[PDB]
Amino acid sequence: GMSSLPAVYIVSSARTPVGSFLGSLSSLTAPQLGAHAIKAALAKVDGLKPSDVQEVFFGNVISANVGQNPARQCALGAGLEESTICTTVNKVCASGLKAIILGAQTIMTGNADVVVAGGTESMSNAPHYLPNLRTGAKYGHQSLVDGIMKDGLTDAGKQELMGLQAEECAQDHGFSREQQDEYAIRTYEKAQAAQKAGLFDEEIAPIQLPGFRGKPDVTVTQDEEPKNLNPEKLRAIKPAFIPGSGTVTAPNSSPLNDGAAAVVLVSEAKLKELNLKPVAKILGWGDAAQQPSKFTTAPALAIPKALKHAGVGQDAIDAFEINEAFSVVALANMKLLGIPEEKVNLHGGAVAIGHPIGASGARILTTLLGVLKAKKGKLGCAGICNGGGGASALVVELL
Amino acid sequence: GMSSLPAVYIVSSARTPVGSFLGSLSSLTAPQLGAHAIKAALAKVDGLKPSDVQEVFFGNVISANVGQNPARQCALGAGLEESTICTTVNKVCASGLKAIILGAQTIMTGNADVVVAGGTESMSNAPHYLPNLRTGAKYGHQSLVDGIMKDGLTDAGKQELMGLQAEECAQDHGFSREQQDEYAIRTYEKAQAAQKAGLFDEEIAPIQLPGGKPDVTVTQDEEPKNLNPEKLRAIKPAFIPGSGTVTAPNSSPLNDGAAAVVLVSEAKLKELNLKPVAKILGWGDAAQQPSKFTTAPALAIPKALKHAGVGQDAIDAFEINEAFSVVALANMKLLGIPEEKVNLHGGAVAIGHPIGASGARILTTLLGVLKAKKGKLGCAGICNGGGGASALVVELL
Amino acid sequence: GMSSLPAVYIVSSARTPVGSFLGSLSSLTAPQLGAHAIKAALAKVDGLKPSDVQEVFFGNVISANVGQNPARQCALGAGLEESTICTTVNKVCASGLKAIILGAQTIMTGNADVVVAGGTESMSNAPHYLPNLRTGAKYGHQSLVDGIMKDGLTDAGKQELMGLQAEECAQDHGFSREQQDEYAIRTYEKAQAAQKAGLFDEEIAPIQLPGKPDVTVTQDEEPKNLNPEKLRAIKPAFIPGSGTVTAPNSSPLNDGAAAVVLVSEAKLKELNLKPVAKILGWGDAAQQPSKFTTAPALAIPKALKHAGVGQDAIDAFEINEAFSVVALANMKLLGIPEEKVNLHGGAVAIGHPIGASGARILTTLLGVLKAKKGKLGCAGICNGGGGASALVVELL
Amino acid sequence: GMSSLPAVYIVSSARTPVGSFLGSLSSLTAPQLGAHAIKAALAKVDGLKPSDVQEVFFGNVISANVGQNPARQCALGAGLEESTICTTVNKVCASGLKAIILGAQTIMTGNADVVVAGGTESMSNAPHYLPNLRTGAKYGHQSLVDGIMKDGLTDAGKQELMGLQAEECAQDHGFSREQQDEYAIRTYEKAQAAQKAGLFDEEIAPIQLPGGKPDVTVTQDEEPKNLNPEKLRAIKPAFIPGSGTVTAPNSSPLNDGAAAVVLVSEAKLKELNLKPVAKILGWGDAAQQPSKFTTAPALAIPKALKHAGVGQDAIDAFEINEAFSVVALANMKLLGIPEEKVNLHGGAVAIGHPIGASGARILTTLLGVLKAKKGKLGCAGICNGGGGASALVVELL
Ligand SMILES: CC(=O)SCCNC(=O)CCNC(=O)[C@H](O)C(C)(C)COP(=O)(O)OP(=O)(O)OC[C@H]1O[C@@H](n2cnc3c(N)ncnc32)[C@H](O)[C@@H]1OP(=O)(O)O
Ligand SMILES: CC(C)(COP(=O)(O)OP(=O)(O)OC[C@H]1O[C@@H](n2cnc3c(N)ncnc32)[C@H](O)[C@@H]1OP(=O)(O)O)[C@@H](O)C(=O)NCCC(=O)NCCS
Ligand SMILES: CC(C)(COP(=O)(O)OP(=O)(O)OC[C@H]1O[C@@H](n2cnc3c(N)ncnc32)[C@H](O)[C@@H]1OP(=O)(O)O)[C@@H](O)C(=O)NCCC(=O)NCCS
Ligand SMILES: CC(C)(COP(=O)(O)OP(=O)(O)OC[C@H]1O[C@@H](n2cnc3c(N)ncnc32)[C@H](O)[C@@H]1OP(=O)(O)O)[C@@H](O)C(=O)NCCC(=O)NCCS
Ligand SMILES: [Cl-]
Ligand SMILES: [Cl-]
Ligand SMILES: [Cl-]
Ligand SMILES: [Cl-]
Ligand SMILES: [K+]
Ligand SMILES: [K+]
Ligand SMILES: [K+]
Ligand SMILES: [K+]
Ligand SMILES: [K+]
Ligand SMILES: [K+]
Ligand SMILES: [K+]
Ligand SMILES: [K+]
Ligand SMILES: [K+]
Ligand SMILES: [K+]
Ligand SMILES: [K+]
Ligand SMILES: [K+]
Repeated sequence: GMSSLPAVYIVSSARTPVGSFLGSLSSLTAPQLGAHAIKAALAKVDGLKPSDVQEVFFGNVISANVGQNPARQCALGAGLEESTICTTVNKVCASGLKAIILGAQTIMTGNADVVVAGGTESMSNAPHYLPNLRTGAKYGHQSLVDGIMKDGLTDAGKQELMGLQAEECAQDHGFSREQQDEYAIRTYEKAQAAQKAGLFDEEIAPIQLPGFRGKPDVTVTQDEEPKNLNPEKLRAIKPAFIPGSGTVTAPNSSPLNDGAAAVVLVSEAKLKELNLKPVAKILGWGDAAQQPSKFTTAPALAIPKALKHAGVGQDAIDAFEINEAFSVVALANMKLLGIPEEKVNLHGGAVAIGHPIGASGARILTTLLGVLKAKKGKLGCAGICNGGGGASALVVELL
Repeated sequence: GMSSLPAVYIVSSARTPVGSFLGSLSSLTAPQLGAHAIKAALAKVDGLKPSDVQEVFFGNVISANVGQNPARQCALGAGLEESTICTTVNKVCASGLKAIILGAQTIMTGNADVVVAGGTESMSNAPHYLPNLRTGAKYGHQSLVDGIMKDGLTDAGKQELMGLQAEECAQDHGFSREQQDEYAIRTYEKAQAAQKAGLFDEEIAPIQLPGGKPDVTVTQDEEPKNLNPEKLRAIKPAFIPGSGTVTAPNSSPLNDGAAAVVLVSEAKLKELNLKPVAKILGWGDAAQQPSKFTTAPALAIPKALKHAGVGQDAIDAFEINEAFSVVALANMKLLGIPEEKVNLHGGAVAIGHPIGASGARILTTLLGVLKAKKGKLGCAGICNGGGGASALVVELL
Repeated sequence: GMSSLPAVYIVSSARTPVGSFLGSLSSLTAPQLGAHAIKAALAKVDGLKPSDVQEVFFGNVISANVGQNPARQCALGAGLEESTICTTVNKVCASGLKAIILGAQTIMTGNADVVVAGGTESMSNAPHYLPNLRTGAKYGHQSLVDGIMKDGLTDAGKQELMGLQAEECAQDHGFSREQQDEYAIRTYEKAQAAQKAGLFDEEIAPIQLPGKPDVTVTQDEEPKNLNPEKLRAIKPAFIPGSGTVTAPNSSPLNDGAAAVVLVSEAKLKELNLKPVAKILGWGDAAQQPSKFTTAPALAIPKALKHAGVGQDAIDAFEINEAFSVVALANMKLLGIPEEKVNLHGGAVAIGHPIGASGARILTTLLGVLKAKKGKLGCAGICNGGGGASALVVELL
Repeated sequence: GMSSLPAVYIVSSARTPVGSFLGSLSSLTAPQLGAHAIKAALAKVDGLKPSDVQEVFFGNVISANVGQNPARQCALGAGLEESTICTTVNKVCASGLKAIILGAQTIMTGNADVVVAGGTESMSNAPHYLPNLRTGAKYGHQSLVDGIMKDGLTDAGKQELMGLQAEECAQDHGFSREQQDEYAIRTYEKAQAAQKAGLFDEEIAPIQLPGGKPDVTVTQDEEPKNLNPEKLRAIKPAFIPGSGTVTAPNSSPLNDGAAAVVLVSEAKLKELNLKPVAKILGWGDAAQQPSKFTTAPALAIPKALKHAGVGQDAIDAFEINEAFSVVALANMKLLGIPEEKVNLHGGAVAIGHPIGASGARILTTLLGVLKAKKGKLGCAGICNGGGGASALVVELL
């Protein structure tokens, strides 16, 4: 259903390394990470200046203490002009991909010719909340609310952590502790393999952290999590969400993480005016939702909807990015859609790379473009579930 | 601009009363206020069921402790289906209007036929933050950050409150304390006049609060009755001691509230034979230096008029959001818009400013002004911290 | 065995009004209340200058955010000389009486001739704690600890509120909810009758809160709250459904301070002071922590034996009412008839500023002795953790 | 003097290692440290059982979050009977010594024959405070108060940290940065020499910390090893930038630790045929202007000596607590006490200053100094914030 509308081209993309929780990038705020990703993306487009960017959509979930309009801070921090229109987007884990859809639509309705879209998250710098200080609590202990748990990882209706709802997925779709563990080992191995072959080198923009008080500078170059794989330890670890007989574990779940990613989108007209070389074309997209506790399999709706919107058959896709909120999320959506694992997350997924929730929808699209390049594919599809019951998906053609 | 693209119709709108800070609505969360507006807006459309809504865009600025995806909680709380696509939008004070823009665009690209959009804010329930508990602070007094100040009212680059940058507006454009106060008095008078004549009755959906106390219905905006002109002219300034021109009476307050609009495509309007209230003619976002956000509407409003193919003179009524009295004064001066065409039922200085909601709140009020004043063409413009503004042009049908 | 040691004389006493939680006195800090009672107590001794006070012992339980040495701030706030030796004492609810014992001992060992002792508590201004901020806590909800609950009202071992162990007392010694309610009503009425008769007027030093208009606080805030039928119908407070302990038949949370002025035999003679009373003896005792409620049944006999005074020769007792059941159980255990217990009401009706109550009941006891024309009094007060303190006095 | 009061004997003492701030003992609470010291001190008395202890006085300054009656928790944690009378004492840094004085007095008035006294502090586990949650604060950032700073280290009248009032001491009595620095190096050298010679082995009760982690034993004080004379003389001042003379290396640190003594009457000493370690000869408290607390020992020490019937020249060893290097220098100047008789095994600048315990810690160390150096008469003095000091004189038997 998109072919009757103006075309939207990706002319570049970039991402930070993904840092572990309280880890390599924990000194940087979410706008600093997003600015880094936006600046790096634009630096790759010869013939396009940062001052050409008219509008920004940037995902961010746990915005507490980030300050006014995280997307605007990202844009100005990146060196974009003060004239740039900036909107922050929250569709929990789908934020980064919905931001890109919104950027594409803004080109399609004629209101921009150059848009930067993506997402950022600093889970390390998510604060705690004191909820009752204005009116007071006269007597009794109080709770300091962990903002990650409250605004990122707990389903609002059932007050269940995403991890507990992944257990519901395992039960609904018949995936044992062992199948999830072997999936996680495989995705770590793919991430380590791509890392070692240099296959993330182009998409990653290393971060230089200036030393303080004479201390040496630090360059963060690679994702922090992939090296953590220890197969023997992973198979023996205790469950994370259901004691004893739980199947979901910290090793086979996505971690908490810091990172950002950005894509640069241009209209057909701007591509011709500036004689730009496009990397990919956006073919279509789809959002879908169902029962909140079944958010884990919402991609099974979004992906067919995105393929239909793009006019592409599922069998024509050369590579899928199915975001690994949990290992069981990938396994269940592959099962429901009949997609073989050999076509899914070819450079590993968020279980091994990390899951900065506001950035991951854009992070996986950046990685998808690198997969299509390295594996000489043409058609890709990215899908990512989000807490609350939804998912977003997008189809790209590598040019 | 927009005339080459599919039409988008507003088939209804609704808003909560605007409650004062820690006031009439402080017991309700932002999604409870949002659900209330959404539900009330859909109840007005004869022939459209809540299950027909496909997608929601809802503004919300200070989202700390609201929980996962405020917009999704608004939608589910309103009785929408679990299949509904929900996104929360933050463009600070322009959030509720940008949400409506994104909703219109989603109809225009063919991805939805029925969209609900608007915004909500519970400033009363914004928490305080403890920023460094994960890594620890070994020794020394720490600080608890007020979420309203940090994420709502402080410009990130300068670390200045909006009211301090409103003083910049008064100096840049030469508006005295007296000019700002008399503006504020006039907009309170217009709000009180509209209240007494029942002109907000249609747009407001009253809220029923279960009582240890009797049961309370909140039917009115809480702020308009506070006008005391003698006290207003005598009060000390709020942001610069001694020489300041900006005061709490001539500034917008902190407030709680939500507002929603229902958007449909041309095909859906015809399939269901729905009666549209208005048509969206065009919109425009603009931005400039962050500390000059006060006059970004002087950019966004011409841009939206150009997108709509409408001349500024053909507009029958404007809503220029009153972040501060000086904001309305400065944009009227720069654009050459007479005050006789501006905020005809009062603005946010008198009505309240729940920041994530106000962009949609002013559009709901504009539709009422157009009907009451027998206007056809309306334009709403709202500035936002960080240097931005958003504006929207509508035609009353 | 005090008859062979130096005699200790009470030449005066004074207390603040006792304010309700977050109530009449909640704008004052604990040292501000303490300073008020100290200065007022000294104002009644003609011929004793505040600069004559050599040493201070002052009780205080929830000292968090009060600042360095609450007792020293009380002394300096009251106008005492910077040469004054100042120690803060925490024996939970017994702090104000143990402080008086320690002051009397410092007279007896010859290290001072003029001592001020007593207690203060501002439960209103007790803070909340954030315990793991130094090392940090990486992921998960944390707790803000109510300092009243943590440092004042919870037994350290069993980790249970005092009210829950008051339920133990009701069970162990067999006192129904009805009996506890009937005792609460009797002590409220006595407090109201002493109040209406002006019998608290001399011991209370009214507090002036400057504004816009000034506010004078003259009376205890709690006694008036009595509502017999509402009291008899309220749900329990520590065990839902079957509980016998309620907020109306328990002590409240309160703010207040109290002070007494002690001198030696020699100083009394030197400046020709008129003593109000003489300390005859004291006793501290302790037993099982959850049984703290009947620890005064050990400390009251110990104090009487130390004073060389029989239990039946006592004209009035102050048995502190941590809960109504505490007074009933100690009356039952010691064979004390209620007719000579808390004749102007007790903490259930007057309030329980925990660091001050040990001195508050002694000041009230001295007033009961004058009004009822008695000579011998004994004050006993239990404290969380399992202990109790008691003191025997003779009205001169 | 105390010649007219009954005799009070010390039959044993013991202390924990002194751990650094957030250091080797940071996992232990104040009552766990106190109970450890009490239990070890009683273990040294052959013929006295723990069930024989009748009353405890225990110092503790920053008692926030420690729970009801820290002294009672120390006593029960040590295995004392539930019949033990327990009182917690706060005279700031003098707490541990005022506690011993009160325990002696309770023996002297006949109310006990066996008393345990001392003090404890876990500065590592002092919390932060939220001061106005009960009443609320409607709008604006709030402050968390560090309990160490508020309840341990700030003069209440002037709101000055102790280290700032230490500079006053340096200016009042004319001690330069260099003199304070050379003093600190000397006391670190003395602490290290005592350590290596095992002179602390008797007084210290090592602490066993369980780990599937391997178990760790803390046997030494953590601070003495930190001496770096080069860094010390070049470090920047800690309380007055630029011109200041007081530094972190020449000040006492923040620390954890506890210490205890066991006291008996003459009758109980005879009944049980106990060999006493020492006899308490006298004591004295004194106080002056709060900001001049650094020199309050110069009143308390002569007062204690007069109470004990001992001339100053008769004393074989003094413990003058090193709240700061300048504090020991000033008191040696005022009293004419040569340094050759002061803190012979080092002081709190090198050993640590767990403030609620230091008053008892220096008496434990003093008894070791008297034995090691063939002395008979010793005097400990310790100042406290607020203007006070406490001092006590003992005879080694
Ligand atoms: C909206 C959406 O997208 S839905 C999903 C959104 N995101 C989420 O829900 C986040 C899910 N993940 C989480 O909540 C957190 O990462 C948690 C709770 C699972 C982590 O729990 P933790 O116990 O703190 O994880 P942790 O990193 O400490 O690992 C625990 C153990 O597993 C070990 N381990 C971790 N990863 C591996 C690995 N690949 N291989 C072997 N061992 C591993 C660790 O070494 C550790 O062992 P140890 O502590 O005994 O030394
Ligand atoms: C301005 C602000 C700080 C209010 O501060 P405040 O001191 O708490 O304001 P108050 O409501 O207490 O009003 C103060 C006084 O003015 C009086 N007052 C308020 N409105 C009045 C009116 N219309 N007429 C006469 N008097 C009025 C009040 O009665 C009060 O009197 P008092 O001192 O005797 O109590 C706060 O509302 C604010 O920050 N507004 C800006 C919000 C914002 O920036 N939004 C984003 C914009 S881009
Ligand atoms: C027991 C305790 C938790 C009370 O909690 P609380 O319910 O908040 O106390 P309140 O004053 O609010 O009482 C609540 C109700 O009781 C009523 N009430 C209280 N005292 C009353 C009285 N004398 N007569 C009639 N009604 C009374 C109140 O009117 C109120 O009614 P409401 O439900 O309409 O509000 C608290 O006061 C406490 O812990 N006291 C013990 C203190 C202590 O342990 N000290 C140390 C002992 S060792
Ligand atoms: C003085 C005080 C503020 C310490 O400040 P601090 O800077 O946080 O402590 P530090 O350990 O970091 O010391 C600062 C520097 O001096 C170094 N240092 C400490 N002891 C040293 C020593 N003996 N030799 C050489 N260097 C030393 C430290 O290694 C550190 O060096 P760095 O800058 O390279 O890290 C704190 O300990 C204090 O307030 N003490 C007074 C306690 C008190 O008042 N008690 C009551 C008295 S009445
Ligand atoms: Cl959703
Ligand atoms: Cl902006
Ligand atoms: Cl006890
Ligand atoms: Cl003092
Ligand atoms: K470029
Ligand atoms: K690169
Ligand atoms: K993992
Ligand atoms: K309807
Ligand atoms: K209506
Ligand atoms: K106003
Ligand atoms: K007098
Ligand atoms: K009086
Ligand atoms: K009561
Ligand atoms: K023994
Ligand atoms: K030893
Ligand atoms: K030091």
